[PDB]
Amino acid sequence: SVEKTIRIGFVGSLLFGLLPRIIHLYRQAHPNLRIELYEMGTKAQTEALKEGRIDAGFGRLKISDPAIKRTLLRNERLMVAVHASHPLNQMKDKGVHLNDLIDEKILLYPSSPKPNFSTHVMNIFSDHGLEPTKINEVREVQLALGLVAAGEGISLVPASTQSIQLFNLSYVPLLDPDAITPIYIAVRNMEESTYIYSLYETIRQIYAYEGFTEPPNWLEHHHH
Amino acid sequence: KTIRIGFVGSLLFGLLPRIIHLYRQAHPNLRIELYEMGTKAQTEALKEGRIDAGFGRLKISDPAIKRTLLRNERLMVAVHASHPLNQMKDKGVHLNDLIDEKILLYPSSPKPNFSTHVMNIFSDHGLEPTKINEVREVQLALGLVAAGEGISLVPASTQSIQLFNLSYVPLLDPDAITPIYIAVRNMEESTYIYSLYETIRQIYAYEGFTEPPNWLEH
Ligand code: NA
Repeated sequence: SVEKTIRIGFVGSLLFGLLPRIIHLYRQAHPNLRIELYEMGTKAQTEALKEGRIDAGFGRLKISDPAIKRTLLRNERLMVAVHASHPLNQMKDKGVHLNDLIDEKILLYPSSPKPNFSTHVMNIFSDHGLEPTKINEVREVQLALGLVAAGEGISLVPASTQSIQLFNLSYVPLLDPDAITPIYIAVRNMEESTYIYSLYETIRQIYAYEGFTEPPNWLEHHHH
Repeated sequence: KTIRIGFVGSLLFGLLPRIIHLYRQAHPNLRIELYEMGTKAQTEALKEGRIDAGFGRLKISDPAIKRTLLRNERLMVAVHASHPLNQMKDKGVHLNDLIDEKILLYPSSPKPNFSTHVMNIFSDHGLEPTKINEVREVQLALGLVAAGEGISLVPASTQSIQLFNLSYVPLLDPDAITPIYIAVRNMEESTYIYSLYETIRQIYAYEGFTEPPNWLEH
């Protein structure tokens, strides 16, 4: 039965955060439902939603398209991943600011088409008249972390990346209040299905276990 | 003043980064270029002079290449916290305990690869898991295991990734392992590569690993 299927797209690195918990609870509440999961970048999720290849997309930025709509789930703090012997690691307990990083070799990611996660990272530098002088782009966050640990530079990464711990890799807090990164759930620009409204309530439940406080105008409910 | 090193991505969770870092610090005049690539690509790149050393998990013999086994890394089973296999002591389980589970193999790139190696270890003992799905890379398998979708066989160094309600269970079969090799051109005798060998030896000595006679020495 094609009607009893829900297909979900997601950026791969979100598996380091709350997404697996959400999927686990969703499956527990829906043993009847065939749930299919597809890794894809935020840009690619738009075309997949428009074409009906997926029904909801977990992404890391807003890319405006009239066929799609979205809800901001939350913002994650950014950390600076450094080698433990880097001078910046002496500020591990308290943190650093974006302006401390301008002359460092920074590893951006992913390498998938623009805009992507790295676009916002470069924007927050520009927003404050900061011009990083040494940038390299790598394939994905786990490669960036391994390179940092090998001595290749530093990288700005979501806080949930701390699920990965490597010898002599250290995560330093980034103190600028706008040094954060968004998580969105995107769907077709139409009324959500029963199954998608059910996914929204699963997210609400997981976020409540995590102690987050939701605004009034957050995830929409079904109306008459 | 430039050495080029190729490596399979999974090795970033183990000792390779600290090896490269110690090597880097001992050679301030040398440029280190690191390239993520599979074993097939490493072999051809070595032959053509595009990389100088390759780190991988597969040894197919080639007359133009010399490979040295660094160590055998243990395999483990990634399972969800409440899984019955996660109830079986601080001892472990055997491969034959896994045959009726949904197993997540990876990567989905061209073979030979880690999935064919895993399936070979099963077939080596007349075990034929029927509930198999192939995914892109290790993080996808782990995330799906944490989501409750199945189990996955992974290298021990994968424990660098820790996810909510994901547990790693030891395997008891002696051949439940995955090797790590360094590959160079069979001709090779560069001082920079001999020094790379020295660095591997130092770190392994500190870990207390590999002590066969003339291992990377001459
Ligand atoms: Na289900």
